Amino acid sequence: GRSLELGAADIQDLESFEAGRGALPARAYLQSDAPRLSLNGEWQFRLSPGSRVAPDDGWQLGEALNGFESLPVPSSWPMHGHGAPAYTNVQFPFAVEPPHVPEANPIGDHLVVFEAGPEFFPHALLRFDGIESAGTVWLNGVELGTTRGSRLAHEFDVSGILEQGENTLAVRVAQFSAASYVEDQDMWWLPGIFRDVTLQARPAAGIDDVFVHAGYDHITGEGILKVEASRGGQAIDAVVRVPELALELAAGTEVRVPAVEPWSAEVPKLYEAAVSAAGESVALQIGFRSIAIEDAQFKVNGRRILLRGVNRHEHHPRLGRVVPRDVVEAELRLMKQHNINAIRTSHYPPHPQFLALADQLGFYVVLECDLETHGFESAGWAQNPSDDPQWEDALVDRMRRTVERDKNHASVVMWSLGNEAGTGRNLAAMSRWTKDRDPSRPIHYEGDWSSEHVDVYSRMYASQAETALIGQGIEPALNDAALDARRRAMPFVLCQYVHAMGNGPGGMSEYQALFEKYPRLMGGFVWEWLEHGITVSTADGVDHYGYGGDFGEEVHDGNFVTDGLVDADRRPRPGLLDFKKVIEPLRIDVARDWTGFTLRNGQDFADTSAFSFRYEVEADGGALDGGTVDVAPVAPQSETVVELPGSVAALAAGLSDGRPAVLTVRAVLGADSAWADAGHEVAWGQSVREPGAPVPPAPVEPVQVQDSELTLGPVVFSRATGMPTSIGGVPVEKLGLTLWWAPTDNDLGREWGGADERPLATQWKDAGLNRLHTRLLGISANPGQDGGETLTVRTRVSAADKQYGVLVDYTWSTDGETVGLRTQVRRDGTWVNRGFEVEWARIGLEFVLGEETELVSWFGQGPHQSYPDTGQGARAGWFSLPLAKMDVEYVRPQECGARSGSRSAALQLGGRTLEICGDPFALTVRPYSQDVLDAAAHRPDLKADGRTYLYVDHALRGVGTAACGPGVLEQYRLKPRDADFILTLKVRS
Amino acid sequence: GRSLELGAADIQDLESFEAGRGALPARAYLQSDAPRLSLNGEWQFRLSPGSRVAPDDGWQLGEALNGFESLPVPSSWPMHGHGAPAYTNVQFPFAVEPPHVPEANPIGDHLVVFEAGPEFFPHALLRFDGIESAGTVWLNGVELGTTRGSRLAHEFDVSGILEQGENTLAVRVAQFSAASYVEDQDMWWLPGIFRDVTLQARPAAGIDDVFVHAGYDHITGEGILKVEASRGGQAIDAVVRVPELALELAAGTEVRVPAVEPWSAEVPKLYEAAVSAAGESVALQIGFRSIAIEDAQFKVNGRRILLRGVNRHEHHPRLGRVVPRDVVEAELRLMKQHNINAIRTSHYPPHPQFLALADQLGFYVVLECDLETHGFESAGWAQNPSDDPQWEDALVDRMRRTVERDKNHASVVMWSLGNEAGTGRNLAAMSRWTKDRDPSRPIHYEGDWSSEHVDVYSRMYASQAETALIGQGIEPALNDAALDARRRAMPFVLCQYVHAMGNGPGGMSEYQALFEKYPRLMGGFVWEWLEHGITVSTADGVDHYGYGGDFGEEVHDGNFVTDGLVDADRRPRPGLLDFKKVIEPLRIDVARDWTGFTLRNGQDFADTSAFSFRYEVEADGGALDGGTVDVAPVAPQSETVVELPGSVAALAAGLSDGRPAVLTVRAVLGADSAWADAGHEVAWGQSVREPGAPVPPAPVEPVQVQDSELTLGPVVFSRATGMPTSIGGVPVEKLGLTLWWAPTDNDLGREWGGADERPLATQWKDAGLNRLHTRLLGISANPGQDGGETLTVRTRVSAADKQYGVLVDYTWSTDGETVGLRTQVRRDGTWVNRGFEVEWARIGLEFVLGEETELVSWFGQGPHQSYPDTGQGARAGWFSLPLAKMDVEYVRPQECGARSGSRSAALQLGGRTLEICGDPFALTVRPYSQDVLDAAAHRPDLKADGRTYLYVDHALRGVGTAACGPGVLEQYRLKPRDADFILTLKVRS
Ligand SMILES: OC[C@H]1O[C@@H](O[C@@H]2[C@@H](CO)O[C@](O)(CO)[C@H]2O)[C@H](O)[C@@H](O)[C@H]1O
Ligand SMILES: OC[C@H]1O[C@@H](O[C@@H]2[C@@H](CO)O[C@](O)(CO)[C@H]2O)[C@H](O)[C@@H](O)[C@H]1O
Ligand SMILES: OC[C@H]1O[C@@H](O[C@@H]2[C@@H](CO)O[C@](O)(CO)[C@H]2O)[C@H](O)[C@@H](O)[C@H]1O
Ligand code: NA
Repeated sequence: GRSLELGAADIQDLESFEAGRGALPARAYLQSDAPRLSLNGEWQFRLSPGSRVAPDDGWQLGEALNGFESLPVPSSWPMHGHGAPAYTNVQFPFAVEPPHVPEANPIGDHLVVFEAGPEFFPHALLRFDGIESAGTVWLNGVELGTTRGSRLAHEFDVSGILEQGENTLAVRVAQFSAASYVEDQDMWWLPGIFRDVTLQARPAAGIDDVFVHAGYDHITGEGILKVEASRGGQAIDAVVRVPELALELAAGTEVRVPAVEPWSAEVPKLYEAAVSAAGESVALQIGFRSIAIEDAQFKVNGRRILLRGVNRHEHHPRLGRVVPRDVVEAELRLMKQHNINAIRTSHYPPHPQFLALADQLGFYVVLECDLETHGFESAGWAQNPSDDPQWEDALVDRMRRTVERDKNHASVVMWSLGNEAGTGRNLAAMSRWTKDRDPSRPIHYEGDWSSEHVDVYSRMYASQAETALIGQGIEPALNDAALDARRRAMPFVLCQYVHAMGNGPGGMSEYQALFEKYPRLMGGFVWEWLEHGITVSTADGVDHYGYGGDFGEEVHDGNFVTDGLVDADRRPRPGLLDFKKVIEPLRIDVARDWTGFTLRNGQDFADTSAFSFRYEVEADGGALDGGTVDVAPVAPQSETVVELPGSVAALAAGLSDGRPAVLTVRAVLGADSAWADAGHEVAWGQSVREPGAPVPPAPVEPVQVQDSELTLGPVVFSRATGMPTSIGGVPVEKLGLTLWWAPTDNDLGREWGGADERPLATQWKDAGLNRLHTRLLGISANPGQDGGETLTVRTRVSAADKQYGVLVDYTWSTDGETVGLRTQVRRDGTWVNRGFEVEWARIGLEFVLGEETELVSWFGQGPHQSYPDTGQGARAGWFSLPLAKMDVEYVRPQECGARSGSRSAALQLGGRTLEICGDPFALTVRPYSQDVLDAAAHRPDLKADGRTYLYVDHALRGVGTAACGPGVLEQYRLKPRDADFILTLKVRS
Repeated sequence: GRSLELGAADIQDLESFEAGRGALPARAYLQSDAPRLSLNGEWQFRLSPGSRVAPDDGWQLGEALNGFESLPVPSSWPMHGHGAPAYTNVQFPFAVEPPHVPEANPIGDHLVVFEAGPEFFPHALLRFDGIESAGTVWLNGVELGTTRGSRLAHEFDVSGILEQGENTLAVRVAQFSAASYVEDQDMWWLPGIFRDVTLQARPAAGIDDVFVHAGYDHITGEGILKVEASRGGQAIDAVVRVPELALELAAGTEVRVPAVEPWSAEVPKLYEAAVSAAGESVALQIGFRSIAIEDAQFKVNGRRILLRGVNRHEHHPRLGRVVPRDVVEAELRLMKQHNINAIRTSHYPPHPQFLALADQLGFYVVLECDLETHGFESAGWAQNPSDDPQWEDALVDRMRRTVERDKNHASVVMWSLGNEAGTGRNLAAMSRWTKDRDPSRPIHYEGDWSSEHVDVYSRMYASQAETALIGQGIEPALNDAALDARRRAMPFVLCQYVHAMGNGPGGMSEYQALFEKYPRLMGGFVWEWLEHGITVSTADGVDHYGYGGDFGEEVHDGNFVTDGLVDADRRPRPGLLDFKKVIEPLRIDVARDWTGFTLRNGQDFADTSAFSFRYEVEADGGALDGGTVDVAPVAPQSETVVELPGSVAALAAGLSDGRPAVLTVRAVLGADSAWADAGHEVAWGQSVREPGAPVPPAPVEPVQVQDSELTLGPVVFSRATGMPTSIGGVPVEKLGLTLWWAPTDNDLGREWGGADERPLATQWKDAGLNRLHTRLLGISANPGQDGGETLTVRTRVSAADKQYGVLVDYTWSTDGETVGLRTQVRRDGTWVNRGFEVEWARIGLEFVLGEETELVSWFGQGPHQSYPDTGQGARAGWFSLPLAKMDVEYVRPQECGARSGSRSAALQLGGRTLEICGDPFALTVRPYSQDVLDAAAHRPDLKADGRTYLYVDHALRGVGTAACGPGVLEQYRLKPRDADFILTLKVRS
């Protein structure tokens, strides 16, 4: 007998390999004077759990709809209480059997009534700029068609279906479809109509598409202009006017403009233009720039550029894939404020409004097609859509719509086929189509390392070492001599590098030095701009970001989606502050004698005339001198030495020895720009006169012995433990050696290579570093000075079930006012476990104080955190912060907040102040212990316990980027060693 | 200056390598007529966290004691609210730096006042039978000495210190000491005075020690008797009387008793004897037996024996290491009731009272010395006390006290040097001392595989395969020809095997067959007798067992201490019921034609005269015939064929075909024994006439089609899912294929060997077997019979992110009364993941019923659970249990309760009854889902949800012993395959 199952037809369509049906030809997104009506607003919405249960109750007619409630459109509907967001990284959340879909498939029925006036007749269309993942569209009950390609635009002719007056638009949206198999980006799965819905009139004698060709001849200064215009796919008579250039020309003819000012990210010159036919006029912004690959270099307007980039997803912590325009504008301004000049639209085209902002503010853009089949990799790429002939039309269509929509924007300097889609016939077809359609932009795609169908060689997270070999052109050959010759002639880009998850990223400086040294290196794009945190509100009302698994997912990838330089609300992480410094476009090297500074202009086109150069000398008491210096403009890629005013050097020469003083030279905007105000800091450099080494106090005070306690000046010691119980009145609950920290996200990633691929966090756990214990060996007093004495406490630190340890000796000294503490660490037995060497996170001390800290001040680096392979943006100076603001609000709490390179510190314990001095140490102050920090999965898990946890580290490990990419570089690793270091302590009430 | 730390002297003593000081010579535990006073009772107790804080406040004088509270003695003090028990398996809970102790070291001060009458003067002693781990003893403020060796006895002379009238006994007990390094058994760390404290008078002209030598000459039947007696270490004139043997002899002379009845575990003949001098008489029980190794066989009284053994720890779920005598007696009786004949005192000497019970009830005992340095293995045995000359005196002393205390007991047939202590000089010294002192008992020690200093070759958890090679004497040679020749001449024992943790142990039968086949194989001792569960009581008042980590331990090993054949309260696990059958001492093979049975006497000394042989024929209606048969006694190791009464065969011949009937033949005690009552079952065998295969119902009923539902007889199907929603009125919430079960403890252990060492539980998790999903492919009806039709539902089962799946087709048939269900499974793509083949736990169905089940009945195997490599004790029959009693109360909930080999089943869902028939299937019924079972860490985590979860399995995996030892044997593994199987269903209201 026949079939008896329900919904076979809906499901047959969802499983289709075809692109959408019924849509108009793909075209550019154009600003037109044609009437248009946004249908955005409050729609009606009904959710069904699958296609077999989705009602076929004539709901498209909008009459007697039961089960519908209001929903804003555009929206990601799980951000509004309908289902829940779900995060997977690589793994598909459904069985991998393309093109088939699971039974649990949220079906969202959307409906809106609207009014169409006579200006939309006789011809109009409906435009949808994004539907995830499969839409079926009805107007007044007549099926317009379907949509495939979730971040791509679709237009439907409504001529003869749209009626004057009231109309009813209905859209059935399936979360999962065959397209889901090619939309496996590392991000939240979020169904919805998440971009604009527009009704546009199409008057007769209008303009459907426009293709701007605006080249630049850097030898003559000429612009090369051709503006194509078409209607129904045929070239049409149109007039092109560019008033600023005194130009009137016909569409379709190439002309040479005698002297144009060229467009670049540094100088994003745009000329306002209009293309007009009888019934319609289109407004354009034209930036003249030519892109070329020459001598294995990526060049714009005749010059090799340096990409200073980020990977930009579209995410909002409360609206999902809907990013309000005001947030877009602000975040692009924030990027420019941190010296970013390039953006990759990972991994799909952005909102169409994005490109004009990129044109205007100035970014080199890698516009990527909506294609990613990452989940097929684990099966050896079996059934990969990228190589399956049945998917060719679907994938070419994705590329076509990507290219057509954005082809007029100067800011787009590369087209990208997709991301992590393997290699295959359909990728080659997408490349062939793009090269024929638009030869003016090189093609990018990292998935095929042979680079057979691209114009640049692209890699993700290649090590600093391999990048140096590539920059010199000495990487190993491809097996195919012809392909090897082609790839060696290509410039090289890191489409993703220095993974910015949690504490980090480390190793940015070593990449950047290579970028500057080797012309073949185009630069790199950080993974990634933002964390995809989703706001969650508790009963108390306290908000925190959630991540994978916080929404009930059966399969998920945890906090791997919170991996950005800013949080979901665009608050910078420390890594962004470091990144801005690393990529700063000018290098300022201040002379040790304070007589001047060397200034290198790292820009590619602009000189230094936009910048005001300012100097300031700061000391303990505050600013001693400051001013501005006149710098004759320095050409791009040129260098000069600038004399500073004689007062600065003279000031340096007059400082008594050991008095600390910091000279800072800054390059700030002389005037407001489109992205920041005058005085915004772009680059800086410093020369420091360091404070003298701290003088051990004279051991003049003796030790008082008592039954259970010992006193030495202001320090009171427990006689049973040997550690101090109070010092200057401030209670000390515990003092001991530390070798471990609460693992970062990087420490949770695998150290690939060698026989040991355990994450460092696991190595540490296996080794017992998280659970150290101390045995007291002895306490003795020894002859000091003029009757005084030192107190030596000998301990051994180890962990249960381990034979290795470190002997630790504390030697205390005091003159009644200052406390001298020498600490001496010595290995006892080999620190090897499970057959591998144990590494340390740190060599330091943990003071646990029985009172709360309100304020932390220090002299060293700041204001933000710094670790051995980070902190580039932390500058030398004097800093003071409330305790709450020493912490870093990572979504998963982890080690953070250390201030490396500190020379002195003051903790304000209410009425008293504790001072620490010493040779350079790292400083951390927290109101909770390391075990609470490690145990915490979200920030509300952190609770202050009334104490102060003070960490003084003589040595620190780097943080690296091991969550994805290289671990800590050799020079920053911390292997077990012997070590001795001195501190002074003082309590000033 | 001098030291300033506190408690250095106490700690210096705890770190001492010496044995105890001040104690009398080690001697036997003897029953004497000398006056004795137990000091057991309510003592006063004070706990301090370490030696540096333990008061030196003159507390030993018992006057003005502050901070003391009542505590029972004997006790493990963490079982009474003072600190907490802590469980570690191998790892030490302190840093490994012998002989040093951690700062956190519970110090327990014990004190008791008592009255000593004139019968304890002039000479008396104080006896301590166990202190964990280091005791210091004062009497009336005078230091008697110290104790080392936590499960060993110490006696102190109190002559001249004990006063007539009131006395004050004070004992300072440290949990940790240098001895802790040699007491690293896999068990709870439990400090305390955990065995008897006795005041014993020592009258003049008494007897301090006695050494019984009672040999047996199996050729002549003669006993060989010599009883040594000494005082102050010198041989003394004593008289030895043995009334039953008409003997009066002098101590110290060897005599030949003409005809003794020899002692064995099977026939534990004991002769009452008394050794007496003028001032003291000692009562003895003498069992005559000679032990010998001959022709690579372990022999007793001239014959090779088979050890049917368990490893017996001393544990009580509420008293710790204190085992009440009534529990000891009951558990030994329970052992005999399950055919056990041998006990290893893992891994220390037991309570001294244990040995006379072993003598009397009849066990071959391996008495092990208190020595285990397991925690040194992870460092390559660096610093192992067993090879460190500084520990020689400590370790010889442990062996000396072990041997001296128990040397008079016939039940001790082997001395063991210790457990998991590596190899070393001190072990060799312990062996040398023992061989010189007592050559009558072979020496055992598994730690040194070369067997250089032992008389038997011992291994733990050697595979069934390696055991078969050893039994044939073809294992590989040692590199030292001399040592190889010695070891090849040795018999072989598995001191630990078939690890009994959780569901299991599997593979017992394959070991046992080898034991019977190969004389060199002595048998084996199961690890272990009991689970060390500790009772925990919640606010509700519900008790459950806790394990490692349930008491706040920083380092622990979880539920690896709950790994026994009985729970902590001695309730049998299914593995014990299986074990009893596996080791049954008689083999009964019932003839297929029911005319008789073959009977092999597997005993070593006894014939079959103790046994009554009974038969019974059972059918659906109940017993059809039964009686007793007279078996002329069968000699040990002999065989005969016993005719059954003609009525039984005649009954068999008269059964209509397909009618099920079970013939059972049982060997029960003819009369009460010391360990069970008459009628206790010892062995059994069965012959079954199986029920006919179930007849598919005639497909005479058609399918009614409806908008959303389908009806076929009494089955109602959801049209959207294809699965039934009710059947006979009972609601069905879900039906689907299962391939996975909630991992057992064995499934959580590593499959050593191959490139894949992930535990099967992890293999499953990585593969998605725990999270299967089903896609509906189609539903169609097809021509049945006389207008009826079948309904076929086609599905595919897979998991998210996986390409492999199984196609499943359900074909339904009904004649209105019975429902026929054919299920057909077919692999689609290779079930490979992470580069390794995925194995299945099962091929079955899960019915989730929307109503509760009160009663489960079946015909198959029972009453207890059975899996492919277990269930030996489950016999064929008809069974019925309430739902609660289908479950197995393992401490960590896990897969359990399957009844393999079922042919029919009836679930009573209140007023209705669901019947299932089919070819052999496994049956499981639960009131909670598999995910709740897996998630649960303790039994209170299980919660009934109102449903019934019914599992019908066409195939099951074995359970093995992978938690420690071999995994599932090849023949019981379940690799992916195609499969088809049929069921019938019927609801009788
Ligand atoms: O956050 C990781 C980002 O990097 C890439 O994904 C990573 C791949 C690259 O082959 O390596 C892993 O670490 C393996 O799991 C991936 O996470 C993606 O291109 C980015 O979209 C993003 O996921
Ligand atoms: O419950 C395990 C029992 O077996 C032995 O310990 C195991 C050793 C044998 O070398 O192998 C391990 O599985 C490794 O961890 C141990 O658990 C002990 O002899 C027994 O006392 C007991 O622990
Ligand atoms: O503690 C005295 C013991 O005497 C033992 O036997 C004598 C010892 C004394 O050196 O040496 C022997 O040869 C035994 O090895 C005997 O002559 C007793 O057997 C012990 O029980 C005990 O009495
Ligand atoms: Na165990």
